[PDB]
Amino acid sequence: NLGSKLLVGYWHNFDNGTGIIKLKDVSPKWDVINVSFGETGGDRSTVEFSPVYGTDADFKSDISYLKSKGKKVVLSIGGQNGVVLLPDNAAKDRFINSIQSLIDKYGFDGIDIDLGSGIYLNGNDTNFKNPTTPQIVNLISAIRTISDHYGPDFLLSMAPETAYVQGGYSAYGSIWGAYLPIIYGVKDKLTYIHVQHFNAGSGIGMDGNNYNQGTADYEVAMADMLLHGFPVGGNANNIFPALRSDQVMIGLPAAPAAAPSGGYISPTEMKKALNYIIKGVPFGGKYKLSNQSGYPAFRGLMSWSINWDAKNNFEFSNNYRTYFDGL
Ligand SMILES: CC(=O)N[C@@H]1[C@@H](O)[C@H](O[C@@H]2O[C@H](CO)[C@@H](O[C@@H]3O[C@H](CO)[C@@H](O[C@@H]4O[C@H](CO)[C@@H](O)[C@H](O)[C@H]4NC(C)=O)[C@H](O)[C@H]3NC(C)=O)[C@H](O)[C@H]2NC(C)=O)[C@@H](CO)O[C@H]1O
Repeated sequence: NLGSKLLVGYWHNFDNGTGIIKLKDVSPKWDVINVSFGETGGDRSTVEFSPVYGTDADFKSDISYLKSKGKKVVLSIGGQNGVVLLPDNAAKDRFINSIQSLIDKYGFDGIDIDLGSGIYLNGNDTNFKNPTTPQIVNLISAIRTISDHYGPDFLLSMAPETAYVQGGYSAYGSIWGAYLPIIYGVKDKLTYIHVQHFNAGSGIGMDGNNYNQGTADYEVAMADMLLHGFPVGGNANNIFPALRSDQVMIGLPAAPAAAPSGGYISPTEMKKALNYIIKGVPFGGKYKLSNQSGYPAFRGLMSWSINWDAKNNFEFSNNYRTYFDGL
């Protein structure tokens, strides 16, 4: 079903100046389309979604079309202007029910967790294998419940910011490391994770060195932490285990403007990072990969976004599709 080298692209269910792309006009180079976004109202727990164009039937039909072409269409929950709060079981149930309703209604292939607020590790929540914070416990539970409610081809992805994942190397509390229990809690159902390697400033690798976003070294350092695992919160006895290589992707801006706070990397530089991550071929960078000979099963690239890509001469899709096809 799903290929071993993927391009996952976010699709704007809204017009932010880059315009609307009808689903059938989405470049075939994208293997997975993350429809953005499912959003909540007053109760911050019931997720709603209405297509930006066409009737509900029309939209479902376009999705069915994409699916017939081998593409996956995923519902992304978030993001910048999305918020899900599950303080208790009642909220969790509204969340589960609303999501399942949407999946059925439109025929989504799965869900993408793209929540960048309302997620914190409470005081005393110190063990990523056994979280205690309601938001986190309930999210894990809801995700597992939803996943179990659908067949083997259900797709589960997530796009946390680096502080929530790799940031766990520095601290475990508040937002720092906060997605680690989520990842660990659903690892057996996780298709892949694509951390947002952008609007991130700098990041500390497993070598204790600081790297700047938008550089080949940074891309390798951040991905390697998921490919290899790493000690959490300065505790050598608290190691976050490696994910399967096929569960690891990297999230990138399709264009400089797609990440106004920085993060964009030129395909030329990114290919150096990819060749190092995948084939173990160095490029003279400062960061030394955990595995000398690479992680060939590395899953691919995610991008914000399909709409930005189309506005930027299809630079992202053309460059990386050709790269991965060439493997
Ligand atoms: C806790 C936390 O959120 N961390 C800080 C961020 O808040 C802060 O700014 C936010 O950065 C994130 C990316 O890390 C960003 O969300 C992602 O980035 C793109 C833009 O680069 C977002 O695209 C926007 O989506 C909304 C709809 O949700 C559109 O209305 C808007 O037009 C889009 N903008 C553009 C340029 O296209 C995406 O939502 C999301 N990317 C993905 C893959 O989902 C937030 O937008 C940022 N929020 C703010 C405050 O602007 C970050 C940098 O300041 O620093 C973190 O520490």
